[PDB]
Amino acid sequence: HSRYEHIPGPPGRVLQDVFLDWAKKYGPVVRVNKTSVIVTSPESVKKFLMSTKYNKDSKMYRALQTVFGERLFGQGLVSECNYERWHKQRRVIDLAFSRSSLVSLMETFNEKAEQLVEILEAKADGQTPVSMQDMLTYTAMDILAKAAFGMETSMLLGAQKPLSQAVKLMLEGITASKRKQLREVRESIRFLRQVGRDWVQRRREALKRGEEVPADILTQILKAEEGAQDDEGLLDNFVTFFIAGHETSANHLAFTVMELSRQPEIVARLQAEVDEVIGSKRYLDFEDLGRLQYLSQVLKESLRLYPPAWGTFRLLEEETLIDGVRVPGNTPLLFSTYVMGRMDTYFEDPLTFNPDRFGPGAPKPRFTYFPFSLGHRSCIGQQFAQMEVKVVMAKLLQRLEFRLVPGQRFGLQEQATLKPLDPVLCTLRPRGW
Ligand code: HEM
Ligand SMILES: O=C(Nc1cc(-c2cnco2)cc(C(F)(F)F)c1)c1cccc(Cl)c1
Repeated sequence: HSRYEHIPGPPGRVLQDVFLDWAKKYGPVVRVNKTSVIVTSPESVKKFLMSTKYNKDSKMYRALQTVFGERLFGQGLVSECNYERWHKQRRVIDLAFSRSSLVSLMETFNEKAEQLVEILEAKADGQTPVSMQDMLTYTAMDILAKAAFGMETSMLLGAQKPLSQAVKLMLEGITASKRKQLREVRESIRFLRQVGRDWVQRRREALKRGEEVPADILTQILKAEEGAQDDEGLLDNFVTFFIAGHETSANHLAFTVMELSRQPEIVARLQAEVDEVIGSKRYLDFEDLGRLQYLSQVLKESLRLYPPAWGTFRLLEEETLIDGVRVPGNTPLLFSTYVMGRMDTYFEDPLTFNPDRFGPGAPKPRFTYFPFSLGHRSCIGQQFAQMEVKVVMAKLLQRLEFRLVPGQRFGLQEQATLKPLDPVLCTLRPRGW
């Protein structure tokens, strides 16, 4: 008998959907086959995520650390599982995500969002198909590169297609872990790290010549590595931020645009809100963001049904009773905001898209909703992400109407993160048509 055999479990669709079916059938503690245990009670979410006693399970993060023998995220901020090592770097990099730091990024967010809208407006003939997944990804990449690194990827101009291909193949590599695929994945990872080395060299050379370098994420990434023996830790975090800083944001934007294409009444309300708050202004100030209350709620509801980062793992070190189930020591505990978001025990009519769930008067979900995770290992980029997505969405809503091309699906794919299966192909018209 397996050490886990006694635990309840089985004897456009994703693995997370199978997990949801099993959680509904088998209850709050379910074995899935490494063997992990999916824990879906809010009591468990609170117990394990809100304590520094419980740390990430390194075995479950190996696929981010190294892919086919090529160091990827290595021991960067996401994939480092040793508390003390993580804590040291977290505290330093946190400085780049202060309120004042993020306020300064509004210029970048505005400029890239405006560039996107202008590109889209020229195609708004109600006929030309536009992949909103692609366009939102390019926007997210361009935002990240500029905001975090002071680098112009110019993906919105159709530049850096090799870099684009490298990201794609790398993401495929994470999932995979024959002949040509290994070659393409390995070279793509080395490419991304090389991008890092090139840019860090440029930064250091600029600093030496006494040129102006605005403090950014890269500043703190460098700071975290002060007096390191090599640059491998630095490049770990370069790649971590390069990828994490755009991928989930892009996914979230794509899901939101996809969902809203079948929510005309919600779209009408969103259009009205932007009209009242910002009017025809070309630029959103920081104070405008807080005023976009209904948009905030829509984006929260989007993350409930469509969290790009579906959850997290913690290592259970000692045998523990969890919701009446004996769980052996040395076991990965799997938490899923995707699963809990779709369980009727936690959310009434879970498949209904209802922004009012996040309304001012509504009881806030208690440990049943965590698209940015919870506790010490929550997303460092949460406020960064929320700001940039609000800027992008507000400008789209100001200027454009979108219709999803018939045949386009609302299904998901799972490729390290969750994202729309289809390209979110739309036709566009200017608002007032
Ligand atoms: C809507 C967009 C985003 C979502 C849904 C999201 C979600 C998450 C989640 C669920 C985690 C926990 C991951 C885990 O436990 O394995 C996480 C961690 C992280 N995210 Fe994000 N994220 C987003 C945007 C960003 C952005 C914009 C950045 C950087 C600019 C970023 C960088 C990170 C980093 C570095 C971590 C690791 C934090 C730590 O452990 O100290 N994310 N994010
Ligand atoms: O792949 C995992 N996490 C992941 C997170 C992010 C992220 C977080 N914040 C912003 O982007 C981005 C990525 C990607 F590289 F695909 F873009 C992957 C992973 C690996 C092992 C276990 C678990 Cl639970 C999750």
